[PDB]
Amino acid sequence: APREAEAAALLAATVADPWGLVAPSVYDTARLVSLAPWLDGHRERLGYLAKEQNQDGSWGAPDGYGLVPTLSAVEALLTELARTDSGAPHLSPDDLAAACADGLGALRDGLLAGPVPDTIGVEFVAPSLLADINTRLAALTEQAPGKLGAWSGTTLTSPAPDLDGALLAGVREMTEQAPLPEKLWHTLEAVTRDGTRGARPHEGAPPHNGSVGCSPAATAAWLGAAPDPAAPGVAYLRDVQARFGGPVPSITPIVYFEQAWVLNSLAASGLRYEAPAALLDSLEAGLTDEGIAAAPGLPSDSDDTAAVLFALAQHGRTHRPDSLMHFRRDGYFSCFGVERTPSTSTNAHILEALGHHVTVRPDDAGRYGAEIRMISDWLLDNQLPDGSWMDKWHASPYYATACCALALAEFGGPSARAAVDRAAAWALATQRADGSWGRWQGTTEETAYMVQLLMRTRTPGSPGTVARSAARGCDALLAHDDPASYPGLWHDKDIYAPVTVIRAARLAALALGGA
Repeated sequence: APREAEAAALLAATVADPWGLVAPSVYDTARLVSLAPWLDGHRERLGYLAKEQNQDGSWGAPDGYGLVPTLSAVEALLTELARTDSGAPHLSPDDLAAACADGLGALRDGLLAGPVPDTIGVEFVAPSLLADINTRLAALTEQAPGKLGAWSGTTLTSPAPDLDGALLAGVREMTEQAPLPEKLWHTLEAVTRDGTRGARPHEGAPPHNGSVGCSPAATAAWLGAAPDPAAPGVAYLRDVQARFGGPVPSITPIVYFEQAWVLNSLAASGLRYEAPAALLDSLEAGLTDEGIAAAPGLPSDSDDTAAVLFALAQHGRTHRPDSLMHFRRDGYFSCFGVERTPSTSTNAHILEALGHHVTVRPDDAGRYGAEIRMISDWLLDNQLPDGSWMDKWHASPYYATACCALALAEFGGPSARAAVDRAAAWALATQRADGSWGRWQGTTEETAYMVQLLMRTRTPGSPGTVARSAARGCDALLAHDDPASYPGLWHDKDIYAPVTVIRAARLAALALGGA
């Protein structure tokens, strides 16, 4: 019961947060510096950019995850250096120029030619920023501060197909005559620095009226260079930056995503608690015949829809999951209506919503029974030779593997048990020496996923290694927990950290581990 109290405190904190919690990252913080110098916290955002720069000149994570945020930071710094000051600077033109030049070096020396991860909207965001950087470079003179003058007239290029710019040009031309698709409102700033393009600010429920695609950057682009100070979008930008003292996340709010993920983690934990009615009411109000999004102001998607249906049904509010049928395709389910790459985690979550439904409403077993077993087919067929899965929405194989193995363990039937064991084997094989797991380092989030996987799929027949591994995982979680520094691993513009989501995952792990 110490963790019962923790569960109740987590639920209460979630109720009291109608935004959800996403930590700031470099991408949108830089976008606001470039697009919204009028906004409070501008100097703080410049400070954040200076502080967050890596010693190799880049910003962000390894393996090419530095490309988008470095582009954003460099463009913002060039834009700032070319303008008059918003207020008395704490960082001199020389300080900013040093950061900028080192960012240019990192772009030229490896990032532009390196891997390009499939972050969201990268085919728009990356060429957009590269073109603005080149424009700024052409305008530099040799009297630019520091070594930045030496960069005057440089043209940066990239061999990467995603940086080509042809698709961006097409969408820019199209949006002179037709509205930007709803799913791209989140990336409006790539299309235009100042314009609307048929994107519509959220109107209706607080707390984010005026936001465009739940993106601070897109909202800045929509409002333009000199917005009306009474505009709702201005209040959204003010609120978001104030929450963190200047820096901003790339997606906010995430309320429905957070509510469902928190509730599903707690349901999995085995802890006793009462779900506050306010969470279940929020989710029900948001759910429609077309499903639900991560938050109001975004288009519906099947991952969020499936998670929300599962969360509601596990807490006594069962709804027929018919909204998921819109996303049925040949052999699997899509996440959005139109997509190039399927999501493994989405199909896992759909398997849970459907499987759980037919369990709790046995009369509907014929309605979804087939879909359940074909998603089973597909998840099994998409497991990698080493026992892991990967997913389009997340940088970590620990997320994807936990999602798929846990869905298959509970709803895949005995044909799927071999795959689950291969996933647990992969978990044992990938554990770090200190008991943690993670892609680039041991993390709370990734460790939590593996502890859950191992505990929830344990059988009487499981070797002793399973319990000891999960125990060492729990030891790692107990040894260090710093939510303020949880790394961002979820794909958006760069990669973001849904902090409360991670805290809920940690709680579930520790409860299941008996820590």
